[PDB]
Amino acid sequence: MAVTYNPQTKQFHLRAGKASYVMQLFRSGYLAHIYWGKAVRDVRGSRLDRAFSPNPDPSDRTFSLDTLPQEYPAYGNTDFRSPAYQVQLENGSTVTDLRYKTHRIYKGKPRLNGLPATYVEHEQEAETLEIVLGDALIGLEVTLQYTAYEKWNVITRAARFENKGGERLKLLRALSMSVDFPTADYDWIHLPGAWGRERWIERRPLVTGVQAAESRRGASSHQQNPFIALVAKNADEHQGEVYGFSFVYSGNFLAQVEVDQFHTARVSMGINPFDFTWLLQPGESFQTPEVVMVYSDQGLNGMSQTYHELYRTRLARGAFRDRERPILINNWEATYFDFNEEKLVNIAKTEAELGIELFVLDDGWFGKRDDDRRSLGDWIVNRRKLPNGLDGLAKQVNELGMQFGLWVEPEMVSPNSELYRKHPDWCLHVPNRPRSEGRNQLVLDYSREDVCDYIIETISNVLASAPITYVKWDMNRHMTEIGSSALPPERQRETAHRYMLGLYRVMDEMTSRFPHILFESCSGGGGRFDPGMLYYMPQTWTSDNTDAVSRLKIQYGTSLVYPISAMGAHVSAVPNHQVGRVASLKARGHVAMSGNFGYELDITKLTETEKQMIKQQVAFYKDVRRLVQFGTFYRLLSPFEGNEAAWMFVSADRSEALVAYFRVLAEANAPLSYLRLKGLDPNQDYEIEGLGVYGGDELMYAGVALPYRSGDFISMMWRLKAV
Amino acid sequence: MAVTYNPQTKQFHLRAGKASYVMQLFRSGYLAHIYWGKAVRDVRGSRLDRAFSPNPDPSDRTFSLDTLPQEYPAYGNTDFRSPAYQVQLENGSTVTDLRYKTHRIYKGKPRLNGLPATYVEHEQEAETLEIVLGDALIGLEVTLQYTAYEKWNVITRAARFENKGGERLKLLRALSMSVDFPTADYDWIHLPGAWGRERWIERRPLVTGVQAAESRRGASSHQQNPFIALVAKNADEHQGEVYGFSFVYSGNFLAQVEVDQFHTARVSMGINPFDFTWLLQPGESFQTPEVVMVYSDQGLNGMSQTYHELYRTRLARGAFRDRERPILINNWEATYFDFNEEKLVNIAKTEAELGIELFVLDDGWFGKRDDDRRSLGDWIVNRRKLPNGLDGLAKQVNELGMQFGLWVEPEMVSPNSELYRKHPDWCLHVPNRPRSEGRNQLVLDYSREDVCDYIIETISNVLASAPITYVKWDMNRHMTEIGSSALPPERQRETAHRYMLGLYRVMDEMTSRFPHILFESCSGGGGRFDPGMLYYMPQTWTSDNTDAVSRLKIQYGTSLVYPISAMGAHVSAVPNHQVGRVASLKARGHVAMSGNFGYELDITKLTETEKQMIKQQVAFYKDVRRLVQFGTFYRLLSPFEGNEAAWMFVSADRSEALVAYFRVLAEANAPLSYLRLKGLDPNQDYEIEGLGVYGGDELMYAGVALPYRSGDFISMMWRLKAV
Repeated sequence: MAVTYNPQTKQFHLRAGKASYVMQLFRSGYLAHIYWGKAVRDVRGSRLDRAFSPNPDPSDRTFSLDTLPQEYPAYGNTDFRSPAYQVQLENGSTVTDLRYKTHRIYKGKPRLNGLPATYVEHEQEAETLEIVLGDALIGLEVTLQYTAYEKWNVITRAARFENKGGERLKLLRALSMSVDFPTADYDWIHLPGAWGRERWIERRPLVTGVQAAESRRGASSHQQNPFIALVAKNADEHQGEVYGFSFVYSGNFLAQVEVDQFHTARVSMGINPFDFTWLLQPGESFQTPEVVMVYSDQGLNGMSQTYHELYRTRLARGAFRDRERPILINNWEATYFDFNEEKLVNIAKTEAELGIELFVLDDGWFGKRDDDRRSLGDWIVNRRKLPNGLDGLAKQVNELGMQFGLWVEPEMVSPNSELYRKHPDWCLHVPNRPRSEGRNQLVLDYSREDVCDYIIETISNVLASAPITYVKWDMNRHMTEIGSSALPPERQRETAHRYMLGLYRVMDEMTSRFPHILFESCSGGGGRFDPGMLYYMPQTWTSDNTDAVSRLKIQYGTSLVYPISAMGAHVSAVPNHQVGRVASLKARGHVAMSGNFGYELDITKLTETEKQMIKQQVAFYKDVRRLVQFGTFYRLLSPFEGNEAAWMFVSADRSEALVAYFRVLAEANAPLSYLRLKGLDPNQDYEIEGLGVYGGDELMYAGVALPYRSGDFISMMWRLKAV
Repeated sequence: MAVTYNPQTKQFHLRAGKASYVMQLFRSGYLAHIYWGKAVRDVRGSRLDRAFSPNPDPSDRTFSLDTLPQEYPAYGNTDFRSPAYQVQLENGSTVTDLRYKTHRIYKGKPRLNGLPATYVEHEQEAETLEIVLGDALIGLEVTLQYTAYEKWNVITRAARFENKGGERLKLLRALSMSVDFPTADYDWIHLPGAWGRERWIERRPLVTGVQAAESRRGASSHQQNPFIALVAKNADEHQGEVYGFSFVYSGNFLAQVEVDQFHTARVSMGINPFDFTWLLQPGESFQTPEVVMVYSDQGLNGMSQTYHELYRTRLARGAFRDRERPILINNWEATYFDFNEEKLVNIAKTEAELGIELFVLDDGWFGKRDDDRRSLGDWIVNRRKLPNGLDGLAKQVNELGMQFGLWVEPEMVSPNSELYRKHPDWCLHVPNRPRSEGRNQLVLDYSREDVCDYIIETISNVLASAPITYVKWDMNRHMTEIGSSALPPERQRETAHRYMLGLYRVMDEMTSRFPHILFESCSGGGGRFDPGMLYYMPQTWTSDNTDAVSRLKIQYGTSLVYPISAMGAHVSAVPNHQVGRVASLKARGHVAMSGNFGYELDITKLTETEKQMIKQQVAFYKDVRRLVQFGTFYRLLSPFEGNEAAWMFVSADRSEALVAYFRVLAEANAPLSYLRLKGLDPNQDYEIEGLGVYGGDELMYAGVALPYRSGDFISMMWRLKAV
């Protein structure tokens, strides 16, 4: 929180939790990066003169922008490294020369225009530094925005551009931050994946050159999550230096590390410059989304725990932010599309009898929507299928003791829909080109006000028509032929970002209009599982893959950044679907109860003993839900490192914990296995259900001797309680 | 084959296949190791003078035995490295000083007294060098025996000790060979395991110090197979230098690499010196078992293919050496012990109808043997259970079209047996100590002639009583309290080796007495799967673990040394037993049909569709059996390196092949996979059943695009035939 500027040293010192982030003004208004790491009281701000690194000041051959470590570097006036931003002028030049002009420090944390951002509830929680840079010749101002939190090791960064000149300025690249580390002796971690296998942890040594994760899909994507980290060579889950970079944005991104000839590592992150430009007319401004930067010297768990608390309590919003989330059941595979009102209610009684709390109605309740082909965009209740509308169904579900929820997919329109026939120009498209389809549908142009107003109107008409208290908001394709008939040629490349701004406006309006609704975002599973979406909808469908073994990796990687409260995990029926696997009902429960728990099956196909297990799972999860959704989460064993996965949840006072252990392909006649715990009070004794009493110190330093077992999938869960 | 001695250079050059092995006489009769690698026409035989490496000849300070690379080094007169042998004299000294005396070269390959050994069928196949060493002071002679094969890159080595003096000599250590490599820039491979998981491949860098695999179990063991290899850092299955060391012995062994201060690698192998001594009275001799040394520069497949051909055709013996082996079914789990004659015959008709060729009768046919507790040693047919004896049962099985086989366990005796009550001193034991049991049984003292004669008599009485044409010879525990009441104190530590010599004599007699019997050795699965046993029984039960996934590793590692003809692999019923796994009947067939194929289940529990699959598996294996059991085997993908396993068999003329592919835990929405083949004619075109026609070159250089699939266990097999 404690942000200072020392006029003698011209140094900015941002103290965030137990971390320091230090910058310093250098020569004629350059802004240098000095340090970011464990908190220091002070740090004083060599060899900037290097062969083939040229001199911006002919009178001063002591430095180059090619060697000075910076906060917001440009290319073209002596730095040859990857720039944080680039601007093209009317004369075609791309040379810009920002210098420090002034700064201000204030308590609290500002909102970002049109954008999600971490926030504070009290000014005392953080302090913000704004450093105003300017290129006087062209009238370009860039304000670097920094916030340091008191309680957490969190620095947040963004940049705001403003054209204070009399000419057009075209932003070709506008990243949210850039930081030059003094060495490149780190591994990097990022989170690549695909549909059905999101956010695998990938750790790699750095190369001398560039390495990056990005999305060009108009959505943050299944393929790369907008998160990267630099980690010390020897750092692991429990110890060591880790620097995380998390982009609070749900569209295209670039997350990059470039290592230069002097083995310094430039980390940068922001809206993907690929296929992007932004035109600033005189007087216009551009605000980047923010990047949330976390430091820990307590390994990956230390970093994750920071993100979890920050994101759960100061990014997610609304009535359910700090509330236990309902155990839900999705009633899709009960019917695919095949539905009408008579079934649904008895089904709801069966589900209610098992203790399930929320009944969700899936796709095909609307219009002529009856495969992945039709009526998207026409959001009126198909009053054949539900003649009594949503109201009659919902109210009965409520009188059964369950909440009622609904699926929507408002960003899509079917070529065969009334909306498309009335307004074909309302989809993203480019002149004279075929309109490529994903799952037989097109993308609505949310860069347009009329489109957004129409969606707000139409979805509100549905949501206010029944006592709905949960909505799953799905988006099931990525953008092609990106353009808008409502933008001029010179702004066409703003389409993807304006689309996201439009979606953000729409979601902000929808969640405000319906404060009693828990919204869960979805994009073919976890295709937009990012901090930007979390600001609008406090939980997310983690993956369409609900296979127990597959979920071990998906949940483990997702937890690197995202709080368990946001991480949807459901028990589904087997034969599994994406993969093909058979694991016990017990086992799938064990994996799913390690997330935000729910069900995704046909209850009409269950044996009494199965429903009986489900009744027990539900009762069990209710007992540990506060611990799972709000406790401190520790990863113990990594499925990316072998055949085991293990993790645990610990209460704030360390008096209670829940431990989960998994092993795949356990061999015959195998060595005994052990599990060392973390996060307990070493001087406290704990009762482990079914295993007796152990010292916290015994559990952490010697570990639990795991009951010997062998088989295709071992799954164990234990509750711990201080004696 | 071509073994020469050059009197000018005093160099021995052994040319084996496409390899050279070169030694040279040095100074006053020392024998130096010069080279072992790819064949050279000649190789000429520095810095032997080193600080703290002392001089055996005071008049010659140019060398030390601590630095000279040797063939059969001793400790005590200047070499401080691990010795190949050690002898204690009556005066308590352990210093011995062997020097070269003479040598002889002859065509062919000798038999080894009391021992198995690779052999030749014609003198032209190999040549043998015997180098006679002697310590005149004590009258110790050691003859180093070397054989070089013409056709294969194979050098075999053993040593023969003889006391030509007038005092007692006690051998404390008598390894079969030792070789000093000039560098230690290799990895080593060995084959550790356990019951139910034999012969996992373990590859490790060398340490400066000693690393070794050994057995102290009186049996070669499940825990370490008597095989180690040195491999070039970059060597793999298909290319690179590999040196294999395979011990033709079934008892205790040591296989060791010691790297010294000058980073030379001494590889040695032989009877484990631990708990071993051998007393040589004047005039007595001791022959070590042999070690079979293979070189390849074509990677691990090149080495394995050499061992496979050598061991299948010039180690294994008897009528079935070159014969396709019967598809058998073991009728244990049909009954555990619960049996009598009425069932067995109808069972045999069902099995015969499916095309199965050999009916095997398991444990509990004898005496009072009805759990793992009783009557071992009493080998008379329990004529309650089989009133018509083995003859009536066997003859009916034969008239049904199947051969008849039997299980025996002749090395064990039950405390509750008549043998034990008549001769309790006939077990291995030490005076006044408790007799530890393994599976409620004791080990018979095969170091004793009376014991061995009794076993030969008793087992022969059974085997000649019926038209038996297959015997499984099992041994289900390891030795404790090793001793013999028939040896004096000074020879007690010879018990383990004399036991093995006794077993060898017994097995040699039994297989000669019953030339129409295919004998398969077994020791709780592959607990004595070694070249020593192969010389007596041409196939082996690979592992008690018949789980398909588990067998991928077991079979892959076993194939590193042992021919597929010897590698028993059976389809069993699921729930699997050691592990707990469910894989398709198709899948288990695929893994088992990649070995010497058979069945191990209860046919009375099979569905018609299952028997129908079995009928098809049997027909399929009959079609590819010659290719599997006698074709050239290539490992393609390693289950020790990831989730895939793949291998193939190619006919001698390369016109036919069988390819098998496996993958465990195939993820949803996975990358496409490919398989590149080996061993085909690149200019030939091949039809792959179910995939069309491909060039041999296409198959090997571009590979097969595998049909995309996902699931817990993927299993595929294809027949290839030249168009």
